[PDB]
Amino acid sequence: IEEGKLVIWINGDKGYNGLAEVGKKFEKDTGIKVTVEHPDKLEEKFPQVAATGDGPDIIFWAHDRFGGYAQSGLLAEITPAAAFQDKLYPFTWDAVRYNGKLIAYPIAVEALSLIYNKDLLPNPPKTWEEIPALDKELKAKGKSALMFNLQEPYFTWPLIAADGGYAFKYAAGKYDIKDVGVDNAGAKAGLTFLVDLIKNKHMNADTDYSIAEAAFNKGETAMTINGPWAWSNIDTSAVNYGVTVLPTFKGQPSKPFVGVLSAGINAASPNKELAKEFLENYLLTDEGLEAVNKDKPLGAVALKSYEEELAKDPRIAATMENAQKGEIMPNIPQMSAFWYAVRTAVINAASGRQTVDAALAAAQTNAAAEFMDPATFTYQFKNVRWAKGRRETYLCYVVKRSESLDFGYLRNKNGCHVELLFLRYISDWDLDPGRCYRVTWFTSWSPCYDCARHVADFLRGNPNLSLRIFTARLYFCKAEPEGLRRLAEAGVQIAIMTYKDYEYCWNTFVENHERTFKAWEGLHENSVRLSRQLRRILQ
Ligand SMILES: [Zn+2]
Repeated sequence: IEEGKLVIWINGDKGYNGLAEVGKKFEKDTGIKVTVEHPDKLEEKFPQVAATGDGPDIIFWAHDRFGGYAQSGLLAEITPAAAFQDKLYPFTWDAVRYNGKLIAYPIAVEALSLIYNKDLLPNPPKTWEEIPALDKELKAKGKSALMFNLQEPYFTWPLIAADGGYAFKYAAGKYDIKDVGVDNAGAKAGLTFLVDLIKNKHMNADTDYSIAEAAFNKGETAMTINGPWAWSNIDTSAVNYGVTVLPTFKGQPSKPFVGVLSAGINAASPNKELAKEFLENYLLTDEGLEAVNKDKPLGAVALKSYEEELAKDPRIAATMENAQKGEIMPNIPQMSAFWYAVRTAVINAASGRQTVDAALAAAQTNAAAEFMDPATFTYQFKNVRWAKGRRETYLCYVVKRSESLDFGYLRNKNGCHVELLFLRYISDWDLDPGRCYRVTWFTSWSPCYDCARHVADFLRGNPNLSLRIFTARLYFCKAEPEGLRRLAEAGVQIAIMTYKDYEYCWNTFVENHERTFKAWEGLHENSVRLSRQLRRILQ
């Protein structure tokens, strides 16, 4: 990493040459030259390169991604003048706020919008309730009213959320993972409305992005719900269209997910102050943002002054309108669990393979935080002698891919050893045999021969899956060691919980009320002791 010299990383699809011209104006007036680069998979590269105290001085990406960057401590905290804060829209500053502090500068704004055909529809509907009524009109001319990407949440969510559905309630500079508004009466209202639209075949419920794009661009469908990314195509489709506010369900506006292109400063950078000078006084100006926008469109922007001028275009104005009506994309990691838990729910509510409340309750509880009790964890996970006394096995689980997540814990119910429960839990959970998943366990006791047997069978039956098990203690009552040898030859990686593992569990699956991990006496000794026994068993 250089000094007296800025290096900036922006994605290839966003207009870099304009930013480089801005960087040239900076160099001209300053003498500090800046290099604008657009490398490949930079959202991946940067997290690696930054950890070594390297990489660019500034990083441009969607604000959602910057959460994991902030958690890894790769982004410097910024404290810009309350007078400068005002230059931009207040809601854009909440997108760059992680754990009650600012890690980035807001730049641009993306959000969904209602795209309608000006010929077929001179006057688009202001409500979702008009859509069936208007659908049956155009149905008579061999046309459809509305078609969009029904298969995926990002697109379907705005209708769901309009009556007060939400992902995680934003407390104040913070989301709590414990609370989720997925199964709320309003989400049920919006979702049921969607289900009614697909029941009457106002739209097929098989629809995807490509089908809806083909439909609208060839003049078949009057309205589609989509983003600036898709504007250029429709421009070259020769279709006369307009972009406007999403329709209002139950009188309340629909809530897309606002994305926010943001510039963030690498915490490893010595040039932090240089970066701030450049971003504030050069980039975030009418002049700088205009020069950037010329190279490639930014859509709506955070800077009020330039955003009034860009608002002279009603499309961009509509984007911004829907953004302010919408809700900031949460940057927290449990969002991984949100998507995957919603994605599959709406589909099952769409086909009708389950009911609305069933799908939404399933999704509600799947993407939501249940954290243990501290004393329960402390009592159940102790690896000592005389711990043969404790009765019911506990199991903390993480479902990985690393890509996506789901966390939780299970205990012995009526019958049903926890391993069998877990198998039942994940089995209900569909899976793509094309894709690969990585499951990690943390258990009180080991598995039992039966539990062992079944799990090994399950692993053989699902060769896409890979399992690793961290266990505090080994259970018996000849039998169980073999059972563990099956699991061995089955390709399961079995290990005993070391201190680092206890720390991990303590900071992951347990509600500690922000208390550190206190090692109880004889932890390491028993750990290596059980390790000797385990290594003796497996070999
Ligand atoms: Zn068992």
